[PDB]
Amino acid sequence: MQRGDVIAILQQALETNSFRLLFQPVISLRGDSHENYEVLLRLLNPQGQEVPPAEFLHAAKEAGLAEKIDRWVILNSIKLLAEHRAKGHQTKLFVHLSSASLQDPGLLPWLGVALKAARLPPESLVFQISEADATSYLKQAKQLTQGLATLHCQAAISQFGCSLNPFNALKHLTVQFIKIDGSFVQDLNQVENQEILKGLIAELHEQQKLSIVPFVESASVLATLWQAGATYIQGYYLQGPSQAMDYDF
Amino acid sequence: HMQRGDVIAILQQALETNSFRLLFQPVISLRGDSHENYEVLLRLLNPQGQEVPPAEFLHAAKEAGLAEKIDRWVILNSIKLLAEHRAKGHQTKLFVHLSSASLQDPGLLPWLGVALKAARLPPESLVFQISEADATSYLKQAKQLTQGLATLHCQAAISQFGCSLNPFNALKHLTVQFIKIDGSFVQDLNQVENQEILKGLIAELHEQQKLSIVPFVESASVLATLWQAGATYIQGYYLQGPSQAMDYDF
Ligand SMILES: [Mg+2]
Ligand SMILES: [Mg+2]
Ligand SMILES: [Mg+2]
Ligand code: NA
Ligand code: NA
Repeated sequence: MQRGDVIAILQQALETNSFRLLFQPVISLRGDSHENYEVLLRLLNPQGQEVPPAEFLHAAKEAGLAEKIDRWVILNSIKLLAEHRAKGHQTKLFVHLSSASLQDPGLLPWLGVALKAARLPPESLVFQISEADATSYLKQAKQLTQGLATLHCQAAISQFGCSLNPFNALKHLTVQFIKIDGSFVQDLNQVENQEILKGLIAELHEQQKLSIVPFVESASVLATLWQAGATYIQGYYLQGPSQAMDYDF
Repeated sequence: HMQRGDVIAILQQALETNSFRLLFQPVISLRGDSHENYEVLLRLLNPQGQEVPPAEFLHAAKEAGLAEKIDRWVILNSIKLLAEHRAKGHQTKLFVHLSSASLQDPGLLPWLGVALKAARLPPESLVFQISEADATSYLKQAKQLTQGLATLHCQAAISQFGCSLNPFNALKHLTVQFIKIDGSFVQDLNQVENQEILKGLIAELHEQQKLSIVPFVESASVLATLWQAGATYIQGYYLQGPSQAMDYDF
């Protein structure tokens, strides 16, 4: 019961609408009152056991289902936002887009329709694409990001800073948030890493981006990142992924 | 609380109370190999019994200078489990991850010899798995570590292989028997092009005398493609996901 054909389990989670959505809050250090949450996707097998994320994420690609799962995630997110601005909550969701989605001319038209249906507050959704993907497909990244702006969505680049000249890719994109890569967060006891981190963050602030620094695993890491100038932070010390959007912002 | 905490503090205490959990994911032979082979994976529960996401505690470890201590905990507990799983007809081999902090520590190798001296394991019971990026950043220490492992009758693997500028260059200077191909090569295998690249890569690994391991077998169609390509070993949830027990039927 810790095995299965993940490609078939995915084909059917889709058909029973049975993925599980999790939410990991993004914490504002500089006065953002939104309830920002990153959306994460989980999958259970028929026997109710969780399939390792790396495995079903790789399955989804092996099956050519990435884009179709993105649409399920987007529609269910749109749903939840509609149901959450129901109360006072200023919820904002960070939703991942696969490379397959990025390369797809059809995403934008499709999205415009769904958003119209839902009638959500503007700037309710942020689409997050990896640095590697934006860099592979700069032209499509450029097209997609301008498009989102017309729809009153925002964009984020994640795993930022690992490429040789990472700020170049940002030249023609419309992106408000930049989530720095996890590697920058390691061993900040070494003054040199504090400086690398600090200059990355300052360079981002200089290009007028909002920095998001992940993997805050204790209060000292949090304090260090606050001093370094981080706009937002995320990590288990604040809250790990949860099935509910119940974080006290 | 239920789903938050200071993971650095949790790690420091987990180390002291031995309350990490080891899981095992079978590495499965297509070329007969006698062994039960398992990859060792580390899990962590918070004090309230809820699982801390591995990426979060692996980062916490690096943030607190605890990576090598965690590796040593895993090694000792892996040695322990092997000696016990020997209590049966199980010719088990374990793949154990080494962090870049361990790879860099010249203290590692003599410490390893003491750990092994005490446990009386069959030779070639442990394979130490280093990522390509780590091996490539620290090639001198990887050369030294891997020659040393052979002296200790251990083996070595490079994982996420095939992503660096010239992947086969690093291999010239290391003592490594297993090569675990990066998952990037296992995508879109639907496409004949990607099948041929993978097939070629595996063939080249064979030429260079390495045993290839291909991860992310997520269905029969993927297994089917990999079979054809002559992979020495495979791994994935379609065969068996990580489990708390070494009870796969090889
Ligand atoms: Mg299938
Ligand atoms: Mg996250
Ligand atoms: Mg594994
Ligand atoms: Na945008
Ligand atoms: Na700082």
